[PDB]
Amino acid sequence: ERPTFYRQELNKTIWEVPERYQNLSPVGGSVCAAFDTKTGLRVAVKKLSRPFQSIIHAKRTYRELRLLKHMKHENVIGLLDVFTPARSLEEFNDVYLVTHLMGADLNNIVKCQKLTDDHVQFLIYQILRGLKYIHSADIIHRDLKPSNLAVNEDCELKILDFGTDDEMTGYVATRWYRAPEIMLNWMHYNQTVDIWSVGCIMAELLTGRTLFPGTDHIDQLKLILRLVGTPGAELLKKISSESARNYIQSLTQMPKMNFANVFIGANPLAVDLLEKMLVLDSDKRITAAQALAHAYFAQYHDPDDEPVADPYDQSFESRDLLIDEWKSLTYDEVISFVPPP
Ligand SMILES: Fc1ccc(Oc2ncc3c(NC4CCOCC4)n[nH]c3n2)c(F)c1
Repeated sequence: ERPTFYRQELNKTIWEVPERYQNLSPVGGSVCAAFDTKTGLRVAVKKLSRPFQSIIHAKRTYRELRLLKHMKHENVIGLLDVFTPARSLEEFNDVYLVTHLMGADLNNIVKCQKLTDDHVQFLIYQILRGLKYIHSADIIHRDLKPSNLAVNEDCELKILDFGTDDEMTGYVATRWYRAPEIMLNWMHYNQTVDIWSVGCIMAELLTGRTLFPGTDHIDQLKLILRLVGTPGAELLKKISSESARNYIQSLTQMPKMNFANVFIGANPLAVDLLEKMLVLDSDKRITAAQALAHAYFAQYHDPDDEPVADPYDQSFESRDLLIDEWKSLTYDEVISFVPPP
């Protein structure tokens, strides 16, 4: 049966939610912290803003719901609930998404300081465990950074936000964790972009400092190539962008630096893993599954406790539909939702 809904204005927006959700408080569509009286969980409730205003927006709403409904893993943000106050498809215009409330993000944890090697092991282990799962469903995060890695008091981690030009401009953390092939659109990229991001994050946990804090795209590329070396003939061929390939060749060649001299005092196993993650040629980067079996994670690794995902049908991604068609599909997904045990 349909629960009773009550109304409240919070972010100059009217939130209409089931009675079970109490003490709604803004934290950041708009997001509110709340207490789910049915489960006893502290939750985050996200109300999507104008979910069906255009074809692009309607498809994005469907995409986010499909992604969240699929993810069922300890280290990945999943759906506790999804609801609409609408009683029918014709009334349907708002979507609310509910997940676990996490206390902080990784930026709050690092706070300009070094973490202990054990803390780094545990945090990177969980990220990679979550990524193995996400990647196994043929999903790419594409935008991994400390701000979308949420953590509780016990350092337990979940991945958020998986799946404009102005905000990528300049001295900005929005670009610092991006693989060079996507920052400069070198080629058709794949899952390996996420491993680059993990490398950048891991380095920052170890040193307390941004690995590649570029002041712009070009400055960042220079910082990258100084560490990992300029591309060889092999990688150059794979840069399908003739323009990008042409620019790359104009740069003075540089050898790969010694990572042990860059990361002074770090666990030699951490240095080794960083060398395997921060490879310029994406074809040759370590995968999440391979990284989990690396000696650095010896105390956490368990091949029987690192699950993969059920098949994820994303044929909708190459489909062209009307607004009302994406809207109907979204409605079907809301109505059919089954809460976790
Ligand atoms: F179903 C969802 C999916 C993602 C959502 O977005 C979101 N945003 C944020 C959080 C959060 N905590 C953040 C962590 C970073 O600092 C601010 C609070 N815990 N859970 C969260 N979920 C959401 F609210 C509902």
